[PDB]
Amino acid sequence: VTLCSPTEDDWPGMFLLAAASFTDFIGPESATAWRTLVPTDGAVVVRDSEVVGMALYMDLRLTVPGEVVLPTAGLSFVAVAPTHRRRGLLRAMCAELHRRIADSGYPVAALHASEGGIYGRFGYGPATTLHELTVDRRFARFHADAPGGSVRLVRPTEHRGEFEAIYERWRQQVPGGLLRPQVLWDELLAEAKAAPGGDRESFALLHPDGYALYRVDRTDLKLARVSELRAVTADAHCALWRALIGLDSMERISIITHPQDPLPHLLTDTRLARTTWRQDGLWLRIMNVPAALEARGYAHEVGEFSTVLEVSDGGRFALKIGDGRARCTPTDAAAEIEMDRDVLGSLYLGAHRASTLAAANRLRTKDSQLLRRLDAAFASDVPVQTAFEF
Amino acid sequence: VTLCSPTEDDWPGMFLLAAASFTDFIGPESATAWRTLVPTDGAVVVRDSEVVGMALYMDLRLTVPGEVVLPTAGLSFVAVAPTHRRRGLLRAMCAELHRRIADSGYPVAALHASEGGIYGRFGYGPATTLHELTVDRRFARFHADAPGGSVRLVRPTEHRGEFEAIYERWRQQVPGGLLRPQVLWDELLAEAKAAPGGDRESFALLHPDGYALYRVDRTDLKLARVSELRAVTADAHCALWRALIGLDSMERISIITHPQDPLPHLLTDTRLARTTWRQDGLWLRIMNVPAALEARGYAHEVGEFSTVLEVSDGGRFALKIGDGRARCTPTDAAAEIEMDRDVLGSLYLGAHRASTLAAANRLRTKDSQLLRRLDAAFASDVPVQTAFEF
Amino acid sequence: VTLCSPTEDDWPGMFLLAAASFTDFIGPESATAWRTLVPTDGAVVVRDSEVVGMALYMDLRLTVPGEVVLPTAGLSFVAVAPTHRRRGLLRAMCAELHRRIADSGYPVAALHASEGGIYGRFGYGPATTLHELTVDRRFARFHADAPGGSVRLVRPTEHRGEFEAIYERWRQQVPGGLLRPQVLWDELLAEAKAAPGGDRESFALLHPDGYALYRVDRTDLKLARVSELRAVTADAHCALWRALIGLDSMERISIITHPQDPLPHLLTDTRLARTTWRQDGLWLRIMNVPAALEARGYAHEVGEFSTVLEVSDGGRFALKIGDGRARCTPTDAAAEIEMDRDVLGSLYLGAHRASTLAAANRLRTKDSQLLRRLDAAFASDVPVQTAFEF
Amino acid sequence: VTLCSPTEDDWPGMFLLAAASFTDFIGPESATAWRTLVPTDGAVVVRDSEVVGMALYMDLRLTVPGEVVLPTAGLSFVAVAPTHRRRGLLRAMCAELHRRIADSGYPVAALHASEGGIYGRFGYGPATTLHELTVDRRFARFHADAPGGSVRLVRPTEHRGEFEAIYERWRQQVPGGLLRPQVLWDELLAEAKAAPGGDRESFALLHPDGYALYRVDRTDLKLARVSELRAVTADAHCALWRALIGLDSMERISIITHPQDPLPHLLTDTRLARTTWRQDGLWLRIMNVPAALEARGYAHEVGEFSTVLEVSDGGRFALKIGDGRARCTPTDAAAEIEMDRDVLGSLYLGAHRASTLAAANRLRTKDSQLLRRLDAAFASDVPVQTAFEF
Ligand SMILES: CCN(CC)CCC[C@@H](C)Nc1ccnc2cc(Cl)ccc12
Ligand SMILES: CCN(CC)CCC[C@@H](C)Nc1ccnc2cc(Cl)ccc12
Ligand SMILES: CCN(CC)CCC[C@@H](C)Nc1ccnc2cc(Cl)ccc12
Ligand SMILES: CCN(CC)CCC[C@@H](C)Nc1ccnc2cc(Cl)ccc12
Repeated sequence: VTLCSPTEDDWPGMFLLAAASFTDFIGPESATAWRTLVPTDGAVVVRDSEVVGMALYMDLRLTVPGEVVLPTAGLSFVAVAPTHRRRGLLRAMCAELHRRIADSGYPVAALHASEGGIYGRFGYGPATTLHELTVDRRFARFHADAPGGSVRLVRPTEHRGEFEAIYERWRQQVPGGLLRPQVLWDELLAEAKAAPGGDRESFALLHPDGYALYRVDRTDLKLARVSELRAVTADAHCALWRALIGLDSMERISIITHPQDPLPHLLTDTRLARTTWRQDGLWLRIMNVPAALEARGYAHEVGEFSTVLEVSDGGRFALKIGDGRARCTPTDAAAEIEMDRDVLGSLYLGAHRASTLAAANRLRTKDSQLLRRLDAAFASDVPVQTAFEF
Repeated sequence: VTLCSPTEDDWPGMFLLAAASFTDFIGPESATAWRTLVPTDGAVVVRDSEVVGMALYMDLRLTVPGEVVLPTAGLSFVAVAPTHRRRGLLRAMCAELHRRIADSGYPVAALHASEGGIYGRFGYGPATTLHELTVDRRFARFHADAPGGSVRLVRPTEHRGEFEAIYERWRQQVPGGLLRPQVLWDELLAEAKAAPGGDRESFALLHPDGYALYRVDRTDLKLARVSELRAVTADAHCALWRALIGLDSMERISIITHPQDPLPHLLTDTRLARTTWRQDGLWLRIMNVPAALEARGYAHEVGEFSTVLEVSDGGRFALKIGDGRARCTPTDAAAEIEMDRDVLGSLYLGAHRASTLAAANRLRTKDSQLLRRLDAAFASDVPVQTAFEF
Repeated sequence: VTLCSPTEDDWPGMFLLAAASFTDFIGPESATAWRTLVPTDGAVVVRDSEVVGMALYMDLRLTVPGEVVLPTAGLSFVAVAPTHRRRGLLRAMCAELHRRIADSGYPVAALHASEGGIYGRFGYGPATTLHELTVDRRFARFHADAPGGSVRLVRPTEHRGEFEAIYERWRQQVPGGLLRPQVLWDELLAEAKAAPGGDRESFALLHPDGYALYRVDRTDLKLARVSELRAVTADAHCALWRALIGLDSMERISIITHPQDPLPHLLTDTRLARTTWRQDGLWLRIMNVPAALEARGYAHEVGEFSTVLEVSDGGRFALKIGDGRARCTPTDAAAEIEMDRDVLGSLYLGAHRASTLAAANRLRTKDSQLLRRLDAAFASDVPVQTAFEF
Repeated sequence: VTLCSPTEDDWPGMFLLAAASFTDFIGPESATAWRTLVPTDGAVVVRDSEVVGMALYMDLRLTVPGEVVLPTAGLSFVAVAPTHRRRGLLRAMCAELHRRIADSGYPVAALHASEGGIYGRFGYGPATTLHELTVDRRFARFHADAPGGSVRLVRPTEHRGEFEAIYERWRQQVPGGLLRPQVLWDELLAEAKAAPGGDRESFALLHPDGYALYRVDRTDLKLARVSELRAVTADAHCALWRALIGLDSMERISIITHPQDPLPHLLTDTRLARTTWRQDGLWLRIMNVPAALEARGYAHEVGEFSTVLEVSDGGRFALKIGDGRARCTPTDAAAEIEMDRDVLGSLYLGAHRASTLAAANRLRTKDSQLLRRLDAAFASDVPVQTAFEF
């Protein structure tokens, strides 16, 4: 049992483990676009001879509060063979990639978790919240205050340029935003066409400042699933939902969105936009505590304050926050706040309140005023959204 | 079609309309406890002769941010006969009760809505959020950080005094908290016993600083439903959930809680606490804008600011917020913020952000800095919860 | 945390823990009949003051192969409070009752398990198999060979004497048979009547040599559930099933029976008797290995053989089996067969083959001929059935 | 309406009737491999001109107790047109094939039945039992006694040689085992690949002494279906199940196995391996009573005995069984045992006990000692399994 960077000769064994581990994984052609994002030395394999474990990271760009874009190591393609469970393979692979990621100078790593109980112990905290809304569009009426009482129905492949430009504006202005490389647009637009005994055709609704990609469900022919709605203005968001609610042959429109989606408030009956599912989205491991805390912007409303933050096995820092900026310097002064690394990841994009984590003892301080100040400072003006799964 | 305060001779016709309108309504004995809370002139009936419409309010005490307790008119028992729809009965009954409530000096009215599209147009905004969590307790393990790694299993009727004292502490410290009168404790403890072909027996878990009332579901014998968990400390909340997760004969524990319930963070897998349902809880109509805005406490973190707020048909006010206090005085100066009355009710307990309502055009300003300041100021340190339905 | 025999003052706390632990437990009146079977010193309670754990045994008579009746300690009413999990309460209660049971001279203990993963580690093996058959009686035709091509439809309470006499003959001739005391007949016949919003009335089919007790399902009005069919002859079994298949208003007849129920072979289509559920029934802990192995009869077909059997922490014995009898004497000679105590319980009534347990390594020998001889000898001529849950 | 051996010109009409009769039947390419197993004169067709009935047999090799391999006529492709029901076509086709099978010298015929009420009257008895186990693998823990606390994840098409060799060892040592010809391995490995809008890819787990072929369900993405597990040793069976329980992305693993599968005993909770389905597997018609009874081996444990067996319209025989061998000679001496031919088929591989068939009057004797001796003698040391459907 050795742990190495894979050679081109390892990739067939990796694709077998992938096919057997990931139901969404069609075959090698799938991985081609994503592999362009994996740097030299971005991958590890465990050999027993055959591949019994693998893991890699991709080079991503993640938007954080203050419209700051961080280089981000996106962990993916993580699998242990069913023959080799409880042998410490995941721990050994995560330790090696984290060493490489930290040495390469990434301030943060990120992943999407297949289960919620695995990645906490390696320092990852859930940092965005997926919120599925299902609208019974047969009853949906727009409120007198709703704007637009400008959208075209189009084939996605015919308007690639406009989708790319709208998404680029959205990903730079929204925390959780990720740069989407041309190879991932190629993939996305390939999935837009109908598959024999698979998905139905995707259509687009296109506004100058937003787009919605949607397709009728395979089996439930009265359900339209919105795969992605990117709106740069409130006017575009409202205009796009007026068009979706105009899908008169549908009973129901579902979307995976974020907890602060204003959709319900656009309707005379807010209860029509039902939360049908909630789950952790992006997970974040802070690799360098001071680089990460200094990089993000903070709420201007909270006045200047100083404290001492200890991350369990991640350092102790003098943290001063004022005028929307943090300074985070080494100290041996007594800790006023303590938390595990994963908790910091959960606070970092504003998706979870320090007060909530404190009430579960995840965050530890003896100062309730300091807790209120942390809550306010780490809050994000622009609500955190989830870009695309990787 | 006349609209009057009911005489004792009207109540049999009101109980018939009630039985036909409310599936939860067993008979006159139900209403007895609640009727002790209805003041003289708290009720209206429409006669065609028989009762075709009714509505009333109860005298309540509602906790708002800053631990301030407001006298509150609780609208309830609202029904129009199925013979008399689209005759303006609800509008006429709500106009009359609102006149009486305002003249009596109540700063706020509140209700629980049977549908989400009715009460907005009469000035009520959804002000609390019901959040059902279902835990698959067979997988639930507590996180190493969770406290208490002190609770007794008891019969509710044998510990009335301790439940009453715990709830009284909780309702004074939590926004959304409602005073519970002795007659409603009588009702609650009567519903605790098993019913022939109805609910199963309720049990209690009792801690010095919290209690949980729960009962196995009628038909799903592997589901325990927590009807009410009131915890005054984080230690009590955690200790009570350790005991609920100890119900080894159950697969699932469900509770109707609030969006900031720390339960998920107590577990090694946060995904185990699944959101299975979300809905508006308490609705709030601000009756007197200046009395209500001056009564509640505000976030100390936001520095002093002044603006001019117009409520559509509710006045225009110079609003100055600093040191956690508001002053709200008449002005004819130009409005910087405009919103309908219902929107103010939705902001008032901190359950909805001004920014979210602004993005749906419900709240209207041309100043993004003022929006951030309103969001921060109206936010509640202690998360808003829902007391009990009325 | 003390462990004691309960006084009459402990029983209210035991009934609270019972109500909270067992959904089938109506109240103290339930336990009255069963409590007549609990000997002095048959019960233990753990006090923290309130009852946080309890367990007891009843005096039973269990039929084993060879029509031999053993005094049997029936463990029941076992519960640990949800407040007191992972404190070793079950282990401490089982250790104390086992000490008392062994000292009192019981050769075997027995229980029905609420979960399949608990009792193995205390030496209990599953010893009978519950097998639910559902017949689509609309297609059921009897085979030309089936007997009876003599039964009365009766009210159970009017023929108590005849049911008692038939059951007494059946329980003495069938391994798994249990003596049913008059107080359990009182209970059974009380459950025969309809309950408001509960079970429907039970009817009986009565033959001189068998009876079937059945009732239409609460909600599925086309399903008849046979709660108990006791047939002393093949003619009675066939005659009773002809009558059940005559329930022309039903679609389906279900029964919880044993794997060798001949019902399917009575039909022209054996597939009509569908196995819809299977589960462990009675569990058996052999308390005294030599007393138990010498008491039961063995297959006459297998010729005399001798071996040395070791039970893990239960002794090593020279075991000689011939002419349907075993002699089982102390030895320090080398073990030819080894197994944990629970495995012996699983073999004891003939429900599980030594060969099957050997293939999972539960039973360990290096002699395949000895395995075939054990399989044959422990096999039961009369198939093992399950009497009634306790 | 004539009954003939088909010419090559009949096969298009046979493929039409096949397509209309068998949902599993894709087209002529399906039948190609199976047709290599049909001897000259192995097929009959009824013509009205078009094909309204067909039936054929394949040359098979079936393993019976004692590791004896019998030439076996496998009936298959049996269909009557929906236009021609109740015209005696099936009876006429079965009479003709049985004449040919008996004259060709086959001692037994076998089939898989589409319904359970058809083939009894033509002398076929159900001889193996299909037993579906579904494991909730999220709770599955191996017992301390389980072996292996050696398997590779592989693509089936890349290890054909090893699967062929393992299966050949398994089919010779297991009653119910069938020789699998190269053309059926070609078919099997063709079905291993994914189909557009059909089955997902199959994977293999490969041990030196066993293999498991499995694939994720089409629609239930948390269910893995084991299509075939062939283990020549207990160590291989346990090692393969450790790997299947390592499919961490699955909730449930299902397999169609046999009633004596030791899997449940490998787990700390035997109840986790739930029986979700049971059905007759292989059916057997004894064509030559003396050839069949003399060919199979018998239990060595039962001492020498002699009896006289009558098969209804199948002869009367002096049957002497001792030292694991039978001698079966013509007699006119009085019958001590009588049964229809189908009953003998059901006894022949040890899947059904003589005592069980006797209790339904299918087997008739006045000697209970003779019944015990038949039960013991016909029992199979190695439990009967089902090879592959034909
Ligand atoms: C956990 C399930 N998986 C892994 C295949 C899908 C995750 C989401 C999708 C868009 N990501 C992917 C889909 C397909 N191939 C890929 C190859 C690499 Cl290297 C990385 C990510 C990939
Ligand atoms: C909309 C459905 N309803 C009205 C009966 C139940 C609402 C919640 C319950 C606890 N409230 C009530 C239940 C029963 N009776 C009552 C009598 C009056 Cl005056 C007021 C409230 C009541
Ligand atoms: C595990 C679920 N339980 C325990 C109450 C029911 C088991 C089957 C039933 C017939 N047994 C019982 C039912 C009711 N009360 C009883 C009191 C005693 Cl001491 C013992 C057994 C009892
Ligand atoms: C009753 C349903 N059927 C008959 C097609 C499928 C039975 C099982 C499968 C593996 N057997 C078969 C599948 C496909 N074609 C075949 C052609 C012949 Cl001659 C015999 C058997 C065949």
